[PDB]
Amino acid sequence: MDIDPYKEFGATVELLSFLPSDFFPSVRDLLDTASALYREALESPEHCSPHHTALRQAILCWGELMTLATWVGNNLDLVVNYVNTNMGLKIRQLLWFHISCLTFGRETVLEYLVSFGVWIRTPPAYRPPNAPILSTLMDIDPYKEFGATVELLSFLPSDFFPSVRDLLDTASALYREALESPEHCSPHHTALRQAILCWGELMTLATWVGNNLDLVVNYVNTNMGLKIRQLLWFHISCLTFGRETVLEYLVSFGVWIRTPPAYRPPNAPILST
Amino acid sequence: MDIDPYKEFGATVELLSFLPSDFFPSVRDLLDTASALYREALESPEHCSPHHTALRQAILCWGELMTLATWVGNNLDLVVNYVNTNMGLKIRQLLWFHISCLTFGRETVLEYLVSFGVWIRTPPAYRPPNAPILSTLMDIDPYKEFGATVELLSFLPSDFFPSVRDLLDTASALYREALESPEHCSPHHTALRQAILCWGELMTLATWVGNNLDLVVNYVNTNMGLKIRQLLWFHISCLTFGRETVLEYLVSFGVWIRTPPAYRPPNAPILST
Amino acid sequence: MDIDPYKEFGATVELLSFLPSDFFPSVRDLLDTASALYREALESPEHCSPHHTALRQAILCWGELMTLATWVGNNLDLVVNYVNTNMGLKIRQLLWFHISCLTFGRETVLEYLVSFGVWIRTPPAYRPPNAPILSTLMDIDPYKEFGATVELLSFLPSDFFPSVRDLLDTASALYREALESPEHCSPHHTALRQAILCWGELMTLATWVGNNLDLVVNYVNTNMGLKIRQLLWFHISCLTFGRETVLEYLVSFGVWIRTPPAYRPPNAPILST
Amino acid sequence: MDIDPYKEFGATVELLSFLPSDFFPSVRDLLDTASALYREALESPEHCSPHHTALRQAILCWGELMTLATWVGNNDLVVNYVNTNMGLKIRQLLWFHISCLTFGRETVLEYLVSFGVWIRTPPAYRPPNAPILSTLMDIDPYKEFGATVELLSFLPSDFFPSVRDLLDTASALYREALESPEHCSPHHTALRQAILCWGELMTLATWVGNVNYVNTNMGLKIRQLLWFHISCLTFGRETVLEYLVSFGVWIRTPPAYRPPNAPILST
Repeated sequence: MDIDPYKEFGATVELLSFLPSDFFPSVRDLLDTASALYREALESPEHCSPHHTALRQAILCWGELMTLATWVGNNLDLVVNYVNTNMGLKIRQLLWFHISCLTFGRETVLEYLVSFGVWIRTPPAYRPPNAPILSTLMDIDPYKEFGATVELLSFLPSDFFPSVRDLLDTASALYREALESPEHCSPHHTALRQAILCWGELMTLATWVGNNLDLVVNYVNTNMGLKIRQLLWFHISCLTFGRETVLEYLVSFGVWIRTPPAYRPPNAPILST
Repeated sequence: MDIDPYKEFGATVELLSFLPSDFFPSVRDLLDTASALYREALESPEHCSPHHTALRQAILCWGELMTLATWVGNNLDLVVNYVNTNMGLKIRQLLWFHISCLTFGRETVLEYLVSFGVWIRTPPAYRPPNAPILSTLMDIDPYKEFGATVELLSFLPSDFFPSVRDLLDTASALYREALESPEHCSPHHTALRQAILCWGELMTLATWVGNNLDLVVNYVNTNMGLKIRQLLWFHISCLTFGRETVLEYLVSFGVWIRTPPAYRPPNAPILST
Repeated sequence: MDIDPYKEFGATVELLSFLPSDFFPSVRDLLDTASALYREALESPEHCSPHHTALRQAILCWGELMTLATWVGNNLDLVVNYVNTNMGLKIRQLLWFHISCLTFGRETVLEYLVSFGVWIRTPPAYRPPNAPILSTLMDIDPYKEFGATVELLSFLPSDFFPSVRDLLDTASALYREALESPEHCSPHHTALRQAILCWGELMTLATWVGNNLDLVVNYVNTNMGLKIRQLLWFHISCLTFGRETVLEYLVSFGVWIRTPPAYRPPNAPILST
Repeated sequence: MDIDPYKEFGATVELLSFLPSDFFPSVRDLLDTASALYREALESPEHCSPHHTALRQAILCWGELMTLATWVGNNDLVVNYVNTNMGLKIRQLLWFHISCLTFGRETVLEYLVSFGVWIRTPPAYRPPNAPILSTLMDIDPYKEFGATVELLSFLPSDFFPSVRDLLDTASALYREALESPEHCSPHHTALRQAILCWGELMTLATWVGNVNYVNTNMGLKIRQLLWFHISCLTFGRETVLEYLVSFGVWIRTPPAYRPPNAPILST
């Protein structure tokens, strides 16, 4: 799947390439800006916007990118300036786009990307002195806006969830025409596009540790692979079975696992359509 | 042309990849099932369904794949277990899909491919014991449903028909947006998609004989190439000129060939738009 | 951008590949035909047709292809028979398509390309003697139909205009879905599709001089690169800012350049959205 | 930008090439005819005609040519060059506008055709009387437009762009009407004459260079004329006239009693 993170919001990757690489603030400057203004809505049990759904996933994706980044530094700073060049640059553009579309409006940021493009394409002998400005003058749960918890997702066994290869094959076989659509179509589609993109960022970083500096691939499939297996399984199943069905299946299969085998139905529950 | 055999029926190739490779019955088990239930409608002079059109072509494609398979065995069983691995697997999925969509309904088989996908993605420690089942509890003429015969197509000379390169170039230049469409659009489009796919299966098999074991390419252009040249010419011309025009052109050019040259119009008939 | 020159007119490149390479007349025979019939409308200050817009650009593109062709012959006839084989063949098909669609109607030329395809696919033993015929029995300004001149575009400094890389990046980031559309959508889109295609023809020819016979790339960025930078800048800006705004900006920035710095506003004018 | 001095008046250069070069009266004879008949109108604050406007710039252009010619004779070989090249084109322009003021414009255009028939006739059949036209001074260049020389005298010499930069602004904005066969304004008529007056001034200066003090005496006067008519076409006449008032208050104010930025002409 070639999924654009900006396509459902009316932008593309090449449209945000109009701003230079050093236009964007640091991740600390942007994560402080989100918590200064949207910390009560980014931790709300509501969707509230597609921009809030896409911002919650990018905040959790950077934490998993930085969990792997410090772990390689303990178990081999050459790893961390590669993250700031490749993965952290994509995080900074994605954080900047959603924070400023919340602050200023999505049409305003799309008008501004065009206006800054005309300004930066001007040669410096004819460029105006003032650039265009956009001025109008935190622990997140990935499942909370969908009615679940990390506690309810871990209520099921660790080895219950299918492989990350089988889930990306399922999303490609069933939702490739909608995950690559320029529409939102659901909050499940928004949270699933970011999960597919974030797994590509970690799989880019994990093979870079493997080629340059192979114990890291076992670690990412234990901690970050299990978290992406539950995240892919949750949103795929809520698309094909419904969100209320998957929430009741989590407490049906969970109590069935806890029940002694002599006093439960003999076969495991399953979701079927 | 990248044509999917399942795209007009609401499926794809990656959706039928949910079932494993050894899920599908043998070709003998599936050809007996079609003759046990649909032998009077697969030999009817009617379309009756897009599933019947697509099933008639797959039955004739397997006969031409097995005509070439035994001929290489006489004129070099290493050839026949390559057919069972590559071409015969694609035949078994295609026979299974149309026979079961006729038997059970097309929406039922599409629901079943999803339900079997959830079951096979489950790890075996948590998988239910009973898999999903789909249970609800022969000489074909390729031209007969279109009003022609093999006898009427051979009424024209052998070297009249254009090359297979020129006909695939014509279908690409004129019908690529409709042959790759997810619609049916005609019974001519259904029978033409299978002919383009079947020529790719024979051209895959014929170069495999050429690389591994070059007399085979002369044989496929004599017997199977002439049959695919008339099949491509018939459906392309019926799309651009109309089916009733091509049926009258076959008896106009055919009798003109038989007539002595002193008593016919001096130039050959042609189809023009 | 993969732009087809014929896609907005209902044809494609593979549809005009039905005619052989030596079907098309020479460029002298086609440029004389355009001046014999359409010289007063190809020099008019009007659009008059999408066929007239596309024909004006192809005439100017051949002049810039032949300006570079004779300049290499003075500053290294092996260069000029490469132009007649590769770039001049594309010019001859493009000149033939628009001149005959003006003369005979666009639906007539599209019917004729199919009818000639049936005739040329026929083997010569069965081919009729008479082929299908299409018979019904000059200095251009690129900006004149848009309200500007070459004199008004050179009223701005030479180094004002952005690089040809930045302008093709801007058209890709903002108009790729419409420049590759099968619609016309504007006379600005028609004149911009031909400019992107013509720069590819000159960049193909300029590296062929560089590989086979590197002073030529400096020459094309002085004469032909400056002309394509103003042409790309004009049509991109008229799409995002409006045509009347860019025409007033050309006389605002032009007089501001001429004004002494003590008696003008201190910063250069800019276009902003 | 090639401007025909007679295209807005119904003639061409090729139509006035029917008359020979020695047909035309001397500049002194033509300026006396203008002074005796048209002086209260050629020194009037009115336009009164497009012929009066074109005649005012032609009298003022000959004075700048004679000021340039009498200087380079002090620093008579050049006066035989002025009378052969620049004095001849002034004499055609002075004759044409005096005669279209005296006899009317359609009489002079008809007289040009009739003199061509006479001059093309072989001399055995050409009548002895040539056809003749019988049946009927300190000028300010800005006075007909509401301005004066004194009103524009406050703008410093570095206010104005180059003559090249002013001829490009005229060609990039107004070439379609400066080469038109219409009048379109009195600002277009005066602009046509000033571009041709600079062309006569420049060919004299490049000839005597085979010296460019003309860029502080005559090029400065051309630059204000080129600026005033371009600006009055761009911004309007009343916008330029009230800008010249407000710029003069600013430039008469000493430093430390004025804002450090001059007024800008726009909007």
